[PDB]
Amino acid sequence: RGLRKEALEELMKLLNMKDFPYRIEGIDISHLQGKYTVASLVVFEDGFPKKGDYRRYKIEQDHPDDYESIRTVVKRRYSKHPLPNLLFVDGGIGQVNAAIEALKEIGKDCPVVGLAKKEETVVFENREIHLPHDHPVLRLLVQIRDETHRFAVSYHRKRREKESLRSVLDNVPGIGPIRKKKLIEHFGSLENIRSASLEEIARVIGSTEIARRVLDIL
Ligand SMILES: [Mn+2]
Ligand SMILES: [Mn+2]
Repeated sequence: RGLRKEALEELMKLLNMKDFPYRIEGIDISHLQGKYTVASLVVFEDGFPKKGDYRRYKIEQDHPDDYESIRTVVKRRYSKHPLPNLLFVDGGIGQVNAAIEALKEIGKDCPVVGLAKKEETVVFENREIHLPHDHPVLRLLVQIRDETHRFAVSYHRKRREKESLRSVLDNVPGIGPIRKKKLIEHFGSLENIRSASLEEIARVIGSTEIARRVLDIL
């Protein structure tokens, strides 16, 4: 279910865009403490996700610095790729102006729009725009935000699924680390292990007795 053409036209009007927002690129900045910030970039082409074109950028740093992270990704990405019709940033006035300053710095020009993180406030050209809750343009920006969040969050469902599975396996009395790891590597997640027969789980670890305790905990 895409961004409605009518709402895209209303966005164009709200932002005083010359061109229709045919290509919209959206950025989320998320930080892993003591490791790096991951920027996730989504792409909409006439209101539908263009999943092949989705990208991430990593900024190595122990502590977050979201405005610097945005500045870095704008510069890295748009020194190689063409500008879209519109850039969306998951954040407020600070994150938007960071994107704009970075674009100036590389001699490029593209409209940038944000939605403030807490409220559903639209941010554009150093101003907040407070639309009514049901306003079509707000609903459209929330959709972009929801997809940008979904893609950001997928950066490790795998390692999170495995951690979640382990968390549950830790409640199985007397399984021990080696068999625990065997189950995690074979199944990968709770969804998979919960789909499995007693006989499969028992084959993975070499013990039906323990496999029964696994099923008990699930
Ligand atoms: Mn169309
Ligand atoms: Mn988010």
